[PDB]
Amino acid sequence: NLENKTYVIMGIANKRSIAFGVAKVLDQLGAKLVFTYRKERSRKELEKLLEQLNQPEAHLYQIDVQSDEEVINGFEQIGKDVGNIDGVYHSIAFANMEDLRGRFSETSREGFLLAQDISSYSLTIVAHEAKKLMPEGGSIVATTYLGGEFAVQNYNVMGVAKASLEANVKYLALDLGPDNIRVNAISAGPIRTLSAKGVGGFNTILKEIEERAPLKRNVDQVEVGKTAAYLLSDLSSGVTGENIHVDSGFHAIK
Amino acid sequence: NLENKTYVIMGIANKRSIAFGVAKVLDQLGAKLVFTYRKERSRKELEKLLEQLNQPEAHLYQIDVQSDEEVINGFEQIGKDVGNIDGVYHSIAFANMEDLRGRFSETSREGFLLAQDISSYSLTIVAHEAKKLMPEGGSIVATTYLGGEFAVQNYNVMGVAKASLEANVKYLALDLGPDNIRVNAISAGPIRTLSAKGVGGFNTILKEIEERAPLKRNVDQVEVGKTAAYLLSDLSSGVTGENIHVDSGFHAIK
Amino acid sequence: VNLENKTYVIMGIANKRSIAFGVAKVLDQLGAKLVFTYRKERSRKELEKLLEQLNQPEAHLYQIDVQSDEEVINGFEQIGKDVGNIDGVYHSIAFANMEDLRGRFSETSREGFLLAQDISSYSLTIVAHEAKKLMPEGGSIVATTYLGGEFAVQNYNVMGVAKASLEANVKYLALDLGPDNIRVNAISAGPIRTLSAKGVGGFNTILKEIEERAPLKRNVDQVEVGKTAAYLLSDLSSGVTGENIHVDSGFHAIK
Amino acid sequence: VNLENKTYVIMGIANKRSIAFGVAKVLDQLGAKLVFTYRKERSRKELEKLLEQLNQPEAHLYQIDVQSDEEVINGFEQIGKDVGNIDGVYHSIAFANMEDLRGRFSETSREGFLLAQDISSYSLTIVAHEAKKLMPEGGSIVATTYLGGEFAVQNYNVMGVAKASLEANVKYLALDLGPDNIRVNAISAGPIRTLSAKGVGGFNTILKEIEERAPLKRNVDQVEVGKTAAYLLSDLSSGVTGENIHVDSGFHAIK
Ligand SMILES: NC(=O)c1ccc[n+]([C@@H]2O[C@H](COP(=O)([O-])OP(=O)(O)OC[C@H]3O[C@@H](n4cnc5c(N)ncnc54)[C@H](OP(=O)(O)O)[C@@H]3O)[C@@H](O)[C@H]2O)c1
Ligand SMILES: NC(=O)c1ccc[n+]([C@@H]2O[C@H](COP(=O)([O-])OP(=O)(O)OC[C@H]3O[C@@H](n4cnc5c(N)ncnc54)[C@H](OP(=O)(O)O)[C@@H]3O)[C@@H](O)[C@H]2O)c1
Ligand SMILES: NC(=O)c1ccc[n+]([C@@H]2O[C@H](COP(=O)([O-])OP(=O)(O)OC[C@H]3O[C@@H](n4cnc5c(N)ncnc54)[C@H](OP(=O)(O)O)[C@@H]3O)[C@@H](O)[C@H]2O)c1
Ligand SMILES: NC(=O)c1ccc[n+]([C@@H]2O[C@H](COP(=O)([O-])OP(=O)(O)OC[C@H]3O[C@@H](n4cnc5c(N)ncnc54)[C@H](OP(=O)(O)O)[C@@H]3O)[C@@H](O)[C@H]2O)c1
Ligand SMILES: CCCc1ccc(Oc2ccccc2)c(O)c1
Ligand SMILES: CCCc1ccc(Oc2ccccc2)c(O)c1
Ligand SMILES: CCCc1ccc(Oc2ccccc2)c(O)c1
Ligand SMILES: CCCc1ccc(Oc2ccccc2)c(O)c1
Ligand SMILES: N[C@@H](CCC(=O)O)C(=O)O
Ligand SMILES: N[C@@H](CCC(=O)O)C(=O)O
Ligand SMILES: N[C@@H](CCC(=O)O)C(=O)O
Repeated sequence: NLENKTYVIMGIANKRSIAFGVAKVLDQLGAKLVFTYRKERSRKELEKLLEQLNQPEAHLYQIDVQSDEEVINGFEQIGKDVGNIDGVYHSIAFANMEDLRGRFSETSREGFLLAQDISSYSLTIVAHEAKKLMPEGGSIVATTYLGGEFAVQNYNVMGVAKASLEANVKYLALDLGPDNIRVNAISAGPIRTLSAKGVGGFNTILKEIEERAPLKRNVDQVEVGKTAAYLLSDLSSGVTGENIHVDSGFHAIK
Repeated sequence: NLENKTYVIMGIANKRSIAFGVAKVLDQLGAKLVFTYRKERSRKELEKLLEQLNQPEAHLYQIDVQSDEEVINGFEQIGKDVGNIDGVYHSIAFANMEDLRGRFSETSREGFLLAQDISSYSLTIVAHEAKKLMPEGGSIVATTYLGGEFAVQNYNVMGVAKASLEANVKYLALDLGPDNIRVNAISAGPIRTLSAKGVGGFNTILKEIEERAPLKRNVDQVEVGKTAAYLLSDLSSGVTGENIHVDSGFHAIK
Repeated sequence: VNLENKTYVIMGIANKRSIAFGVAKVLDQLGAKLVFTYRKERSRKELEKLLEQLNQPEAHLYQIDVQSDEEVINGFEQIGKDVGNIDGVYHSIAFANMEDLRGRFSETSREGFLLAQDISSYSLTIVAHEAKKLMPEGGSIVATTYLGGEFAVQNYNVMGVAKASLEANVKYLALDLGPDNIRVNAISAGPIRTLSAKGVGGFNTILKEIEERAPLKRNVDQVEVGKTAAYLLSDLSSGVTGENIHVDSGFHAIK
Repeated sequence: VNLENKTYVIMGIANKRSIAFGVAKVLDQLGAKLVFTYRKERSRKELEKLLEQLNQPEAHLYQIDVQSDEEVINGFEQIGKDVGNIDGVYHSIAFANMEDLRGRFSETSREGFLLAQDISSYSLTIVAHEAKKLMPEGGSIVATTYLGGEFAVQNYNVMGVAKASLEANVKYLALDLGPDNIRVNAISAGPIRTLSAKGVGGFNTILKEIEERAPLKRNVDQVEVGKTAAYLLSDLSSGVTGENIHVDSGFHAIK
């Protein structure tokens, strides 16, 4: 039960967004929710998706995580508007189609560094700024994918960016640990989202989960959200630097 | 919230048992609990310990996991007295005192095989039998330790038994996934229990966690119980074959 | 990599297709003295005939059933008296009943489960205790594992747990024997057509999946395992211990 | 092994203490032709003096700052023009500011963080792409990593996240290049006193912990890394790819 908890959720773009799954779960358990977005188009969808939630107040903030000024000023606004928070759900990644849909060995330097900037660095800076709003401690969760642990066809530059993110989670847990701030990841199975449309062969992946994973079915955004809720609450006290695979057991087999 | 849920908890010996930490957390959450024990002293103990719980009635069953018949018959009786269950928490392990200090290379065939029997195989047989009481699906959770993953000083034969258990967990996940039975492990931090006294240089471990793990403190039984609640509930619906470390982040550092 | 003046004990040759015969060809080709242990008389007979492919000037053959403390204890004792001190051991032994290597892992029997732990993991612990006695200046022990010890692989069932056990055995043996300068390591071989492979349900489609999916897009062979064994048993791998090296065309690295 | 008639590229020798020089001593001792790349004018000076310890009939030296695409592309193209096709590349290159390295990891600047990814990870990707044109019939690429890419190690900070990146880079490069028969691997070295070690806070206390705790109860050296590189770079390790071999006295295996 999360009444009188406030969580910031970053990276809802639409109703299929994994972080909207997180939102519905957290809202149902009584949280106050603050949302951040990048595109105009995404603020519009958030305003519409808010009608399905129980939030009596719309707390929306533009934060493009490529800009230090925007993350710093964003979290500062959030602190002035709603006070201290209890956690952040990070659901942000990006890479070019142009590098994604090409050999990994042909990835461009700007492509590679772009994906690292948005998909991994962004957590470090978010954590630094959110830490300011968690003087009593709290919890930070980022969304990763199995392709950060193993080479997966076509995930390419994004696999390297998730490996980097997963380590970022471990170094931040060590660092922020003494401040009672836990940092973890959920390694989500494949889910039809907007971003999923730029992974070559996504449908083939989806079906192979169905055929092969222990549970013989894919997961959805709400199941990510239910585990998010575990990690962001005191239930997962004593759990930090961890990666939870929410993926039908797929990670455990070969 | 676990009202209208029934769980079998194996391996309470005394107030300090990790499984009592589980009992307290589930009991708080409104579950019906069934207990299994090995020796009669754990029974009296247990009868006195359920005075703390809000369990309206004592459901206790002697099961030695070394006996197929005791596992088979015991779960059969559980079904008869209580009907279908929702999950099993496994908190059971044994090695001989001498095999837990000095030199692993000197471990006896009998001691090695004994620790495998009780600490790993017992989970295979329990799963098979408990599955009968879970036609709609359910959740099995076993307790492991970081030594199944890295060679830890002194843990010796138990670390090879844990490594066995952790793969047991993965093979049961794959097998019982199509029946909607999830199987996971909690890798608990060091905790002062009755079995913990059998381990050479326990105290030193305890202190090194406080010094070196991200949270700079030890975990307790209730922290394991809280994550047990997650694994045993629908909150963890898409998670199977997983191992969650409830250990202050210690697994994540070196 | 020259191993003249070196002596190795190779445990678990049953025929020409055995992984250990790959090792033997490689170590022999490199000048090592080789000493062979076997279980069934038929394996010995197969050793006697396969030795005439090697440039070993004599046959050192010892019957060791790793289920028996006496036979391991006495076989190594005897090996030491015949050839002297050794440089290392290559362990290539495992066993499970067929009745437990298909269908449902949740149906494994206790005796089937403990049998596979005994032969396939414990044997390494007692072999290393006895072999230490012949390596007063240090040495190298290498065991043979498979991916299925790390991940649940269809049909490998009771063996995957035995291998998970083995891989942890290697780690604990590494820790405990390091101060004595004995390295302990594991080679994780990809699927190879052997006599024990015949017991693993689905083996053909596992061979074929490696071919289609593994980075090198081909299967590996016993000599490849041998070349990595040569590295692991020799001073080329000083500093390396408690390690698991995958000789599997890269399959472990992909999902 | 034996590496006569083979040609390797070694990137990242600054002085006699560099890991890459250990690699070079071993490969040179084994008969390989060696070609050397460097960034600072000082590193070329050191290389010219270190070449005297080696049996290289010719100095083949090339300035390549891996921050510049044109330098990597041009350098490797000149290498192909001077020495022909090559058999592999040893990559021993990393960098992070002291200023990000010695603050809380959560205080890492964006600039610092991306610099470290560029130099320490991305560089492998473009090296491999350029190196591949000189490997029409296959070859081997080895990069250098540290346990701190697998676990959070105190003070290693921004370099751990860049090693985690480098290690994924290896697997992805492994899968992509497998079918060209180029293998890609990492050596996870234990702590060795070198010029770069001086930027990692707490370094001596880390050395000491290895001594007191690593199974072999001792630290390793540059030459041990190079013996494992010779293995990875030779046909000894055919079948082996996307692998991370720890040359660290067994410390990765313990808690
Ligand atoms: N779908 C899957 O199968 C899968 C599996 C495992 C992990 N994940 C991870 O889950 C997370 C969420 O992705 P998703 O699948 O839910 O796709 P999504 O709905 O497309 O969400 C991705 C989000 O990233 C935000 N974003 C990208 N660049 C940003 C920037 N520079 N500044 C601020 N926000 C930025 C986008 O915002 P704008 O649209 O406003 O630009 C968008 O809301 C990602 O980290 C993804 O890698 C996805
Ligand atoms: N304490 C820790 O730091 C720690 C950390 C990580 C993991 N663990 C794991 O947590 C689990 C519980 O141990 P604990 O620390 O809570 O100590 P504990 O209270 O002493 O519990 C061990 C339990 O195992 C039971 N048991 C042993 N052999 C049995 C058999 N043949 N049949 C039925 N039950 C048997 C014992 O029952 P009887 O006394 O009735 O024989 C006892 O109740 C174990 O699996 C252990 O490996 C402990
Ligand atoms: N082929 C593969 O794809 C594969 C892959 C990875 C790992 N491995 C591993 O490689 C090793 C060798 O197996 P393999 O594939 O080479 O097939 P193999 O030729 O059948 O070798 C198996 C050996 O184990 C021996 N053995 C069984 N129980 C024994 C006992 N109690 N005492 C002494 N020896 C015993 C057998 O001896 P007897 O015939 O005399 O009984 C036989 O020589 C095993 O550890 C296996 O698990 C195999
Ligand atoms: N020493 C250890 O304890 C340790 C442990 C594990 C892994 N490693 C790794 O081993 C590798 C070698 O480092 P080391 O310890 O040998 O220290 P080192 O002697 O200082 O070597 C580092 C090398 O990196 C090169 N380099 C840095 N930036 C470059 C760039 N932008 N373009 C081209 N070259 C560049 C340096 O060249 P210039 O001097 O010309 O600038 C130098 O030759 C690194 O990848 C390091 O992460 C070291
Ligand atoms: C099979 C891939 C599963 C997956 C789907 C969508 C994912 O989201 C992305 C992908 C690329 C760029 C930005 C976000 C993802 O990370 C992982
Ligand atoms: C320091 C090891 C932490 C730990 C404490 C108690 C543990 O429980 C045991 C130990 C030995 C035999 C049977 C059960 C354990 O597995 C692990
Ligand atoms: C795909 C399976 C690869 C493999 C083949 C043979 C193997 O050897 C066995 C198998 C079962 C029992 C005893 C020894 C193996 O371990 C692994
Ligand atoms: C304990 C640290 C071991 C180690 C020492 C030196 C290392 O090389 C570096 C470190 C930081 C920046 C640039 C190169 C290293 O990667 C790892
Ligand atoms: N392959 C993608 C879409 C088209 C493509 O890139 O091949 C998919 O099926 O998900
Ligand atoms: N094709 C496999 C599956 C049959 C089985 O073993 O049950 C085999 O013949 O080994
Ligand atoms: N002691 C450090 C330098 C100073 C620090 O620890 O911050 C070293 O070994 O490089």
